[PDB]
Amino acid sequence: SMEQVAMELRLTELTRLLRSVLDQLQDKDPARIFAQPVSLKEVPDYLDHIKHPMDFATMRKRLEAQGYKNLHEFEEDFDLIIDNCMKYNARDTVFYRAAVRLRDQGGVVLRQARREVDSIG
Repeated sequence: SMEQVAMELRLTELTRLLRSVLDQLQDKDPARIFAQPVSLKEVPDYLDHIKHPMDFATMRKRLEAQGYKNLHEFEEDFDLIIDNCMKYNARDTVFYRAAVRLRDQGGVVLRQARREVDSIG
């Protein structure tokens, strides 16, 4: 149908905007602490601690499958990255500190993306 096409073009355009958002958020992690999943070879007990792991590579796979239907879903996954880290790692660690800086800096980027999504429909 013409409606299913128009909806697909809306999803494609959301995917384009989310791809730019993801690139901007990932620049706020220059150390690449959040780039890939926590290794279960190197942290074999991780899943006993963290029930829903997340990382930027896993978000990028979901994105390119047009697996995010709205910004809320995408923010959910970003928030898991931060929140998982802040639970697993102690406050006095490079990991925790990197998450706090990512959260703080990403907030700005996400604030305007929410406006661009509401604005462009």
